[PDB]
Amino acid sequence: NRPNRLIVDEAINEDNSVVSLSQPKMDELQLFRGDTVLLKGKKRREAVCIVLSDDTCSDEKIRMNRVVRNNLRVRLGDVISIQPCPDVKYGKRIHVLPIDDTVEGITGNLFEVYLKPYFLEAYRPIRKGDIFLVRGGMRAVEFKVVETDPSPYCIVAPDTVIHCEGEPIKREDEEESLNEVGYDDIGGCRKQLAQIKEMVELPLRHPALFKAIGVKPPRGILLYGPPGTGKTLIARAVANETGAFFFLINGPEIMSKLAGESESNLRKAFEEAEKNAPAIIFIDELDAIAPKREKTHGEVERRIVSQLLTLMDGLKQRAHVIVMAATNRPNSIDPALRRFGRFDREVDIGIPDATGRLEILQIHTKNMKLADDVDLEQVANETHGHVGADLAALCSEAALQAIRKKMDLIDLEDETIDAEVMNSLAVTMDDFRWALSQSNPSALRETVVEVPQVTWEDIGGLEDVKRELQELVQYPVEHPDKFLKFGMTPSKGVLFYGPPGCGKTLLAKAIANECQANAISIKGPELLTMWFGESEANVREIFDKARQAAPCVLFFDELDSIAKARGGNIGDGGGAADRVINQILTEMDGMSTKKNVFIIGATNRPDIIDPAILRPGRLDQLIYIPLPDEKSRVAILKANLRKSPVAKDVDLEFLAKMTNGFSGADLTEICQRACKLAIRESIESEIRRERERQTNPSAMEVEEDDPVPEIRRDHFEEAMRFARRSVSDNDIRKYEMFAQTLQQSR
Amino acid sequence: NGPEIMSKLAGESESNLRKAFEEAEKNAPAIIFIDELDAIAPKREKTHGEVERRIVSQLLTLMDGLKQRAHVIVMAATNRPNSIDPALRRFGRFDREVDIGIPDATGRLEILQIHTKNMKLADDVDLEQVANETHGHVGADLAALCSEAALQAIRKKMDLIDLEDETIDAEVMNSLAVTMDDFRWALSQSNPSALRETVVEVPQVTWEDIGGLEDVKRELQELVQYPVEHPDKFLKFGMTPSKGVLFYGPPGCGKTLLAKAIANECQANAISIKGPELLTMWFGESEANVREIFDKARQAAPCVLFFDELDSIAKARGGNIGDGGGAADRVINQILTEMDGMSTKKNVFIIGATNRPDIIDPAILRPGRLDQLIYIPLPDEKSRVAILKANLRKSPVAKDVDLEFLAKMTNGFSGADLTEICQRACKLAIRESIESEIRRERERQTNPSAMEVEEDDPVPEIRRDHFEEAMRFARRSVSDNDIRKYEMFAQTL
Ligand SMILES: Nc1ncnc2c1ncn2[C@@H]1O[C@H](COP(=O)(O)OP(=O)(O)O)[C@@H](O)[C@H]1O
Ligand SMILES: Nc1ncnc2c1ncn2[C@@H]1O[C@H](COP(=O)(O)OP(=O)(O)O)[C@@H](O)[C@H]1O
Repeated sequence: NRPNRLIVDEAINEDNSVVSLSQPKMDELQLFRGDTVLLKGKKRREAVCIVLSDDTCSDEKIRMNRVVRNNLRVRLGDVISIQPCPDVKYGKRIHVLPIDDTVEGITGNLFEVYLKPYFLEAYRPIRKGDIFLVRGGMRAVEFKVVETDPSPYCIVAPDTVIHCEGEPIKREDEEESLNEVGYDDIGGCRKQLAQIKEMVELPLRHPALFKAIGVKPPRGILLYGPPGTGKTLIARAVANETGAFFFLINGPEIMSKLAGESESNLRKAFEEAEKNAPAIIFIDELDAIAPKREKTHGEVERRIVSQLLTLMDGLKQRAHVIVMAATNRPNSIDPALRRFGRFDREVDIGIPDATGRLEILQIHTKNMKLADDVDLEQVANETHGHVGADLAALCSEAALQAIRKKMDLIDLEDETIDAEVMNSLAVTMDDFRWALSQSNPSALRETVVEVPQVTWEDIGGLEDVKRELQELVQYPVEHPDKFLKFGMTPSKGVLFYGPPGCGKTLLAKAIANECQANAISIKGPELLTMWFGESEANVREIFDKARQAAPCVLFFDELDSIAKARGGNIGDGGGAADRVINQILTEMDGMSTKKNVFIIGATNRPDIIDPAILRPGRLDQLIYIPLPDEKSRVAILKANLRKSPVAKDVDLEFLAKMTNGFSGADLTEICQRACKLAIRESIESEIRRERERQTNPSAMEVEEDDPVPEIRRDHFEEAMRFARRSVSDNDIRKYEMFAQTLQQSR
Repeated sequence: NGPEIMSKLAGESESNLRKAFEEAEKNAPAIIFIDELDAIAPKREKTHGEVERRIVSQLLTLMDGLKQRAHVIVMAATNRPNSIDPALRRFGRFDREVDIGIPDATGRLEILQIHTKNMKLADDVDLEQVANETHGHVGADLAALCSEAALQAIRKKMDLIDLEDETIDAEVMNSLAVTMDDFRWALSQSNPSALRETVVEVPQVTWEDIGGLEDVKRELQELVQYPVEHPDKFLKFGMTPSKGVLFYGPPGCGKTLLAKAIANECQANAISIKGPELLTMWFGESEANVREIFDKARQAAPCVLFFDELDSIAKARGGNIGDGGGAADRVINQILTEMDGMSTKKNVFIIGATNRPDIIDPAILRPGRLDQLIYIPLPDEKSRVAILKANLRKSPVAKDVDLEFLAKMTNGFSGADLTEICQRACKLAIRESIESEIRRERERQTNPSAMEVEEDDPVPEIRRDHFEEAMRFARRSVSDNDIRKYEMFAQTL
């Protein structure tokens, strides 16, 4: 609704000093011809200069020299706030000096060769930060701000004095611009970047609103995650997008000094952060400054921790200075930092997923030409344990594989450096395969909290089970008020029990896929590692990962493992209690019904499990997963076979009726064996064909009609003889006896 | 401030301390406050620097000198009494100790009132529910919650319109109100509860909540109410009141509820320690923690101490008979050592509970330790009706039900066995309501009727249908053989 809130669009006058008009809008403005109009955009950088060299284009979209997009803006669709401020003072003059492309060739004076013919009767109505193109030649070189005799911008005049003593530089300014791009330079942390925005934008952008009222903003943010996850980059991207000053402090440069100087170095940053407010102070690898008392041995190492704490509390008066720190885990630092007023907030950056990895690949390979057969969707699927930098390395390594393999001797002496070889060259899929398979040792071994991809259709039958799951997990999230109305408290646990390989691990993922919630999976070997290592504290950490990622689902399987280890089913003299389930119960009981955290347990030996875990407020509800029926068997056959060429004379309906009691595991083994037979036959045929005509005196014979394009009935018939049942009737008798003895077993 | 002293050198630190003491003396009557005392004076085992030990002695000398001069008083704040040196806890330096503990529902509500004064609220606040749902939070947490809830609404509106309308003024600034939905969002999303340790407070359960059991109520009031109310009567005669009681019986009969009903009747603090804590102490070989518990009770008098799953340790090692070892362990010995060395005047009562008295060590049943035993039997018909009414006094229900018919239809049941039936019936009703509502909303959306509202709550209350359906799964829990064993133990005495 703001009248001067209008889009900006393409421009044709290669001189940036021109700014457009819109006669219907000029009638709204007081736009006069002369020196300057203040056209205001983002980040406070403007393009202020002479005006009215337009009205060639339509209205509602001001024509502004495209070079004032990288500056003052980012892209199209933006909006300008054009308001005249002509008649600026006439100081001495504005700086003259190039930046990047002038040292390349004759330099002379850098003013009187190429730039002099442009400050003619248009004597630079400008604003420091306006960047453009001006030359007396190839017509592509920048003109940047270096000096400022008058603080506000002016209109130059002859007879002045200029010193091109300055030297053209690198893209310090371009790096600053890349940082300014910010949100469009990262991927895989969509949630974590939205939480920060809503947390810091309001204090920084409109501090007056917070001044007018008494409310408490944040003064400490802590980001913990594995290395190489783009944390300092996030801080720079957030500081630049809001225009707030950014100061960087690193740990090693504070612990590599002498005592007094080291302490005093930490007080200059705060002093050079309050005189540039609103500003941000960023400290990385805080673990190198303030670790726990276990790793803090020495007196001077404590004089530097108390100094930091007393400095943090000196900001309660000032609400426009914010501190963000980075580390790996939160328990690696003194808890005194984690307090109310020092580092209250927390953020888990985490690890990207297929979508985030694909986004990172896209950004990293933007200028990297890729000819063909580069999907980048597959690549994101085989990268399990890669973070940030690693992918970048990948993108470089493959590129090297492109040139190192064949350009090894071509580029030695035949030619000098040229672009027709660099641009003409491309990157293929084989380079990516060699780079990923050969020299990519992932640096990750931690747990993963992300939504899976398994859908309901992958599982067969069990409609009642799915209905029950929806009633338990899905209903409360949508109708909390209905649950409250009847004075009800929903359950927070469920236990699966049944024979092995009947489809219990898939349900925990399908439910999360439908609910759009993260899931965490824990195996029995981890529980045995805790039992033998006698480290039950890790359990707390596990639950901590189920509290900061809500809503989510927590899955425990092979729960009987510990009860199996010590003696048989009954075990040794000792009862059914141990030192690892006690902690699980303790953590379960000390948890609120809110936060939407669900827990699922799986096992195949219900009898041995501690009866104290099925009390109310614990895994109260029990579900019996049975062996699939013939109709379910054909469903599982279709599910497994859908992702292979398996058109055949035989029919899966024929196979299912022959099977009797086959578990789901057996039905994912027939296909594997049949495909193995088919691929062996194909390989043998290929080798014999490739060998015969060349070993024979036949120079050239061509025939490639695929001998094995699909899985035929013969392969399935051969495979059917190599597979049988993998369970005994006695187990089914035990399961049904337990399913009935629950009658009055409470 | 502790760190401000540790962030300097010896001369500067031990000059500021002295100067502060002189300044406090000059402006008498004055007060000195110290925080983060652990950062200054922890136990010597954790101190290595010679300067660190040279900064504690100065404080001791100043504290000793204070007694001679002026009216200055000194107050210090610490996280736990044991975290600091024991030389400060003497006669003349820090003789007096105090605990702050944690606020209760009333305290949380009061803090919300304090922090909501100048803020504008709607009619949907109902801070009582928030206080009930606010478990573990403290004052800072509540202030943060209030600020976050305000910022939710403020950021929603501000980001939407008035960035361009006009320079924000007081009228629009204060025009905005707050709604309970923002509170619920701030509570569910931001829930960094900073409390996971023990708790001490007066419970809310009352005798009316319990079903029947009048004789045990009479037998309980005599043990607790009479000594506190009438000591001179005991003094006139020669008896000294006992300080322990043990409940033995089958599970699901309300043993846990009596220990809190007594406290609610007498308005006394209550503490409950569960069996998992005992097993955690056993495996960790940490019997010292026990002592701390009693100290808390000693400082929370009048109070009641509760222990359940007391037979858990004996069950763990071997079965009822156990392994080769006897009936003793590492924790019960400490409990006896603490009980024997306790004064009667502190009026700290002790309650234990179990369902397998056969394997409890007899040493705890000796005179002076849990000498009075009470048996909690299975609820009867007249009791069962009361339990049903008590559990159903919170939910809306129809009138076709025949509660007495259900009560008589049940035999050998437990209190929980009826609460589970009520929960199952409520689940059936909620599922029916959800299905009906979703089907209704889905059917007419295809029919483009702008106005079609036959709004009737499909099933406000439940009938005999759901209760009889749940009766199919409603079945006995405790075996008759177990009841016979309990009776045999109750007769062989
Ligand atoms: N209903 C089913 N649909 C599809 N696959 C199944 C089904 N039941 C079992 N499976 C197969 O069994 C494997 C998973 O076994 P799982 O059920 O986790 O064993 P357990 O029950 O011992 O945990 C999967 O590879 C899957 O192919
Ligand atoms: N006499 C009773 N009056 C009210 N509720 C009861 C009664 N007996 C059992 N309950 C129900 O049982 C549940 C708690 O059982 P509890 O008495 O704690 O087990 P135990 O007796 O094994 O310690 C409560 O939800 C309570 O409503």
